[PDB]
Amino acid sequence: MKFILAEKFTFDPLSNTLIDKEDSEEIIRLGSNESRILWLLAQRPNEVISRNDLHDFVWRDDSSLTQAISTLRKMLKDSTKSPQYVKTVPKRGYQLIARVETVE
Amino acid sequence: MKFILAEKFTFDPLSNTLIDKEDSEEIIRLGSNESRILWLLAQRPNEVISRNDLHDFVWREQGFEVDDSSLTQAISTLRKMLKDSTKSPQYVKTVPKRGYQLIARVETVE
Amino acid sequence: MKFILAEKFTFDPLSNTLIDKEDSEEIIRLGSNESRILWLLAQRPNEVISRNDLHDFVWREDDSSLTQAISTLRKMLKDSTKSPQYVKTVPKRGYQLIARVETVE
Amino acid sequence: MKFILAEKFTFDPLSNTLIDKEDSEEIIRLGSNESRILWLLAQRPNEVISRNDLHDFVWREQGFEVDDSSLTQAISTLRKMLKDSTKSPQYVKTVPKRGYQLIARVETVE
DNA sequence: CATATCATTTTACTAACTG
DNA sequence: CAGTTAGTAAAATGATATG
Ligand SMILES: [N+]
Ligand SMILES: [N+]
Repeated sequence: MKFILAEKFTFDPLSNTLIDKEDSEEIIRLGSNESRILWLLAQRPNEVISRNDLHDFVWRDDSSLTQAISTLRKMLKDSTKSPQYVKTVPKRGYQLIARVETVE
Repeated sequence: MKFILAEKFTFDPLSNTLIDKEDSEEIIRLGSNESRILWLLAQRPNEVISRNDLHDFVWREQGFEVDDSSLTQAISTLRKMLKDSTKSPQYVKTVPKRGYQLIARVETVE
Repeated sequence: MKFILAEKFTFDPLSNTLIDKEDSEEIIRLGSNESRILWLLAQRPNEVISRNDLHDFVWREDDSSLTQAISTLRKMLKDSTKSPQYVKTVPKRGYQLIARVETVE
Repeated sequence: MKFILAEKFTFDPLSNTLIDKEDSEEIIRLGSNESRILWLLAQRPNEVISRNDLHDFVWREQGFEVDDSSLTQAISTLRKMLKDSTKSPQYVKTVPKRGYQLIARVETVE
């Protein structure tokens, strides 16, 4: 499956890649951790996903989630101050607030 | 579920956001506490909701333990975000010994 | 002894009175508590005076009685709580008279 | 007495105030913690002052008990009030594991 | 006494630094 | 990068102000 995020990125969680519409010939290569976080977020779009859920989907020391979110925001060129993709929900987890569409 | 408050704010408790028709481009970012207070008030529009009911819905139901005064501080922050005058409220009225009351018009979208 | 506060008020702690130069014919009459608070602040100009000192100069050896008297005094001085010109609050330490203070006579 | 910092701010630690010569009418009001940090930094200008020294001067000597994190939060607020860039500081420099350092020019008035 | 606002402290999440 | 240290945002709480 692929996802369209905020009318901008095509995300393929199986190949761990992002493609920016504005730079269609450049493959953005996600680390496995960041790809799995974005996939779980996209599977439950606009839902707040607990740090526990995100954590358990990647690993079996909760600082690793925070760093993986920072890297993902960088690859998405998302602002921490003013997020357009991944929003932090203090004491609750993270929330994918971009428009999310599935293709194929 | 979305709410329209006083014919002015679009409230989304699932995103903790307020959009003011004056500046439809600027999102207003609500903290979870203020959003959950506004949500309970909007679910019971124009009813006086006890401090106890608000404390349980906002904090206890989330597994959070806080003193009573957290509600007062959060009400104060919420009024500031709504630019509601404490002396002459258009949105959130205090009823001493009884709680708080959303007196703005409330409509549900979905 | 009289004090001149911020080039504006003449303060007589002995008669518990304030006179505003902009309204020189009106006597502002202070309650004894507020007058003693102002007097002690004026005796230690621009010093932070502890809540304990202010309280003890007025009342017997609550606490909100000091807070209420400061509020009353700021109203008589037409002082802004948000932007003080006369009596400034020093959180966890007390209050501080920041107006220029002069003794006359 | 007072301090002139970086040829820009007049700092009075007895009044917890900053005056920016660019807006000589606008007093910048410092909290007591931020003012006591700046005061100790200015007493030892361009020296690296340990977190312990700062913690003792700002809180312990005043009779206040706080965690170490209070100093970091207070430094952050102080830099905001000075409009100091954390990435490229003009006023307060962090020296990891050693403390903080006032690198602005410091003069004593009177 | 109850509530409101401001300040301080602490916690939650984020970024920088060094073997 | 790994864990330690520091920075910023948010929450909780304490202090002071008002009704
Ligand atoms: N006492
Ligand atoms: N502080």
